[PDB]
Amino acid sequence: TDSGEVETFAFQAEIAQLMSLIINTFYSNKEIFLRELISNSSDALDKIRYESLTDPSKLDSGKELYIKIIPNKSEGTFTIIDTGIGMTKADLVNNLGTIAKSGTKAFMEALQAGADISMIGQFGVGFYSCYLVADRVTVHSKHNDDEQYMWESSAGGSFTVRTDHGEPLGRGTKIVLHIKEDLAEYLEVNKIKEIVKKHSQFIGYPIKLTVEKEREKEKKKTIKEKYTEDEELNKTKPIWTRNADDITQEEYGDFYKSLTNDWEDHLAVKHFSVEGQLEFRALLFVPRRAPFDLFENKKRKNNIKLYVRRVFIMDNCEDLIPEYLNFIKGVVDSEDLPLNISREMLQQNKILKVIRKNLVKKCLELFEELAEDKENYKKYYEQFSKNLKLGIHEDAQNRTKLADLLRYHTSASGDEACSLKEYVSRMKENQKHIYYITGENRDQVANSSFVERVKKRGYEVVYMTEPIDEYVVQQMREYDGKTLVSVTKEGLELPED
Amino acid sequence: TDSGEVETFAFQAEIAQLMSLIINTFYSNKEIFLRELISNSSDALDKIRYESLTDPSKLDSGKELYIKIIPNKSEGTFTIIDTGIGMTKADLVNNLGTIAKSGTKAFMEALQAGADISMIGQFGVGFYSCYLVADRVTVHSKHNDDEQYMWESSAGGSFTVRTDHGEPLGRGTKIVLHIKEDLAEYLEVNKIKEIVKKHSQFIGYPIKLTVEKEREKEKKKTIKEKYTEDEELNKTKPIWTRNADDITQEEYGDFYKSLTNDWEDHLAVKHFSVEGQLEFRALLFVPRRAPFDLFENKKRKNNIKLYVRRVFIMDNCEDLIPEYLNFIKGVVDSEDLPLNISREMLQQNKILKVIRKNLVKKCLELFEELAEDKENYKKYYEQFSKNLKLGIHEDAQNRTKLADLLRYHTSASGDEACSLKEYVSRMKENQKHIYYITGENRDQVANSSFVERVKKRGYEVVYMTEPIDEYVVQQMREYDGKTLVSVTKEGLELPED
Ligand SMILES: Nc1ncnc2c1ncn2[C@@H]1O[C@H](COP(=O)(O)OP(=O)(O)OP(=O)(O)O)[C@@H](O)[C@H]1O
Ligand SMILES: Nc1ncnc2c1ncn2[C@@H]1O[C@H](COP(=O)(O)OP(=O)(O)OP(=O)(O)O)[C@@H](O)[C@H]1O
Ligand SMILES: [Mg+2]
Ligand SMILES: [Mg+2]
Repeated sequence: TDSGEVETFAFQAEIAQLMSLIINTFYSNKEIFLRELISNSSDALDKIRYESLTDPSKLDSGKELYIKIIPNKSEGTFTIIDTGIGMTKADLVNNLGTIAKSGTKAFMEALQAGADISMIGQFGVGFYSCYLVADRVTVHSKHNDDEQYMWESSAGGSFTVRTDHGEPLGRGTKIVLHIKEDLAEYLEVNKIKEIVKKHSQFIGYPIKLTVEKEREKEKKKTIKEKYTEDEELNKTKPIWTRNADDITQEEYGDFYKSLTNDWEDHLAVKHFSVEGQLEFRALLFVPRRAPFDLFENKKRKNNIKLYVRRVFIMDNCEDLIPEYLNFIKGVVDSEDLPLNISREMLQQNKILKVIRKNLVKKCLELFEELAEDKENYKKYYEQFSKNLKLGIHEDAQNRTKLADLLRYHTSASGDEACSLKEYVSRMKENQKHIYYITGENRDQVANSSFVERVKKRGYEVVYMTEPIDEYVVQQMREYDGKTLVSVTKEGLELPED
Repeated sequence: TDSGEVETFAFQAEIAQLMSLIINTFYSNKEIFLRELISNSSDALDKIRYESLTDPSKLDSGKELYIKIIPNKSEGTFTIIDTGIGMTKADLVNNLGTIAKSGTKAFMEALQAGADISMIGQFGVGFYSCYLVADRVTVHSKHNDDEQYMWESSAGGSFTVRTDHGEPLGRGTKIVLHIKEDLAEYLEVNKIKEIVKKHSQFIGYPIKLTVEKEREKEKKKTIKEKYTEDEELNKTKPIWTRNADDITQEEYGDFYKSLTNDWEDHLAVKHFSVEGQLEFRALLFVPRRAPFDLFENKKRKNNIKLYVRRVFIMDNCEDLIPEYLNFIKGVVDSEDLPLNISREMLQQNKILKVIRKNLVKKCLELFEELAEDKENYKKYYEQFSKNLKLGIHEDAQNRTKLADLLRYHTSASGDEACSLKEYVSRMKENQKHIYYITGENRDQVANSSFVERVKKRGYEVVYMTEPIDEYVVQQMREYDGKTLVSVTKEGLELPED
């Protein structure tokens, strides 16, 4: 025989190193624990909502659904308040006290038909990002079924649970974090506000931020802090989920204002969706003014923001759009892109290319859609005439539509530009090829002898100065079945009757 | 307190979901699988080299140390054989059969006196990255003291091992793969060569991509190919690990031609090294000509590459160098950066900023070196004058240190370049003004007669290469206590002694 003895062994994971690996290696910034906590709190809230819509018996005690963020400056304790499904004994024993395990996955195993709910917690190791900002963790939990219970662990290798005997919650869970002394600056209200606004702006619930009212016992000026900022910043309701049919202008104009900090509305809207293998909506808006980052060539563009399940992920627009279309500002909202471990970067680049093709087709069709208004189209040309020419220089698929998009200054139209098809409209039978010229200004070449021969009869010539167009004439070799003729392609042209 | 009784349970880790996460979530692309195997082979080679250094009597089992790669399109298998330290049964089960447990860390901590040896690998997850494309893995190994075994797994949460009776390897390990039938393009020779060239270029051990066939011998009917040769595999030794004095001009030229694609030599070189709390080595190059894609600056900033422990990581320069250093080419090789689990991104950035400032200072030091050679300095300035004024507008911190480093073709300098630094030798006692004219490029506005009064003094009007000089003179308002003057500024003032 060759190999008679056979032995088998199961895979084991050395624990002690593993939580260290999870804490200090996976996540780029320490600005991420709050997002994870808000995510699984929202998951529990959606669990409550779904199990309550079918049966109101489950929804007892507090009907209102909300999330409270409580930073305690005096003690450094970070308190999180949610009113979700809560925990049980087995829940805290298994679903949180063991790595590589998530409750949502086991929840889908019971709901296998018509699950019209959007959860975010699939991976199962996103809870431990809290150890990045704290030394010890405290979880207050109370199910609608079982009692109140304590989760406590800080040593990394052991945990403690005990039956609660303190204030009762009745419904929901409460998260308490012992923030680290060195990184105590996270307790600043402004920092928390900015992190919430950036990473989880549209979670979809009331984020009240009802921080504890710091009691300060005593014509006289009144006190200024009746309550902390329970405004509609963390409570911003707009999720843009409404269908496009009933959508009006001003509300999405203010939506664009909020997205890009702009004071004015946008220029055009392309609200649509693509289904099948890659299901997603999208909101593309045309910025009104040119981008001033021309000097800063390789600034990381934030024009398009990618949202996965109503959660901001990445703003790297460079791999998401062709560079000749790197000025459109808007939002893409997919729902099935497979995210990596950090929920920060994508994995499938061919999916990105498919989205690229769909987006460019739709937005170039939009370019056609806005072409019917002369004033807005001349504004668009004057503002971003370069990008179409860059595409015509170095894009191959849609050169025809881009060529149709261009307009050009001519003779009989004055200083108003005209499309290449306009000259075809006034084309004469005896001429078999389009005449054009290269010149810095219209009038200087108008008197030039290179077209003075044909000026006696009053023909029309394309006037062309911007150097991209100096180099693009090779790119389009024939439009509408007629080759281009210049005073340099063949010299002084001689059109004869 | 004595209110709620406490109970403690040990931590647990779920196995199957953990490896599903490892396989499908960590690494962005599937090509990385080869790099981890190459790194582990280099690890084994370094281990056996150190064992030889402390005791050379035990290398009788094998003398040459190399990495041998044997692809096979016919069987769809991948083979990597190396002659490093090897495995043992306990090491087998407790390192390959254990997640996140690295024997490299154990060996590295076991010995401390020999800090010279540089080791790569501290996490215990890279070896399982080979499951990205391989449906089955079989590993052969034998120690200098242990017998021959194999380790076979199929990612099914179970593995088996037994004794060996096949081909007796003298020393080292052996990797056998069976890749997916739809990924056979990664068995192609050219693709493997490209990947090896990009990633593991400077490992420092022979990699012999060789598959040799016997050829029959006989009229002009048929002729086939013989074998696969090392496509410049490990023929480029690490330059930075060698002292600067021992590297001469042709070595730098060849290295620059290899790193880039340009047929030309380097315009200038600057090699330096920094030690202490932050230890790294760097190499800098300046091209002999302006970039061919200077007009097409849309290409992302990948000019400077980074290699921690002789492995490429990333060429994103938005955090490594300021953008007005666009044309610099080179490689930075550190030793102690905190790599994440993907080994593509870095978390802490203060090190990045200090490296940036050190590199800026070193680049300015190289700048000074070229200033002595007037002709080469003039050539480089007329080649790359734009980024200087760009940085002058941006870098307020280095504005003064760059202020004295510009030659200038001026009104009375002609083709010869006169510098404001050389000018200070020829100020009169009353002169407190600097004469120039800004614009997009050389223009006829310079022939204005606003400096007729100063024309008796023969003071010199400077030409400005690019429009940012309009903002540059808005950034530098006064040089070493001397004011400014021009047609654009005031036309003509009347300061006199
Ligand atoms: N209201 C809640 N707040 C926080 N955690 C909760 C809440 N309700 C349930 N949980 C627990 O959160 C833990 C969830 O997920 P884990 O952190 O395990 O998954 P993730 O996909 O890695 O991250 P996350 O779910 O946090 O987005 C689950 O095991 C679930 O039991
Ligand atoms: N080809 C090999 N040569 C030598 N040791 C090896 C080899 N393959 C695996 N090992 C050993 O088994 C353990 C496996 O490593 P893994 O590849 O699991 O982590 P690493 O090699 O330690 O680090 P990383 O993979 O993160 O770079 C390693 O730490 C190394 O000690
Ligand atoms: Mg979770
Ligand atoms: Mg390794």
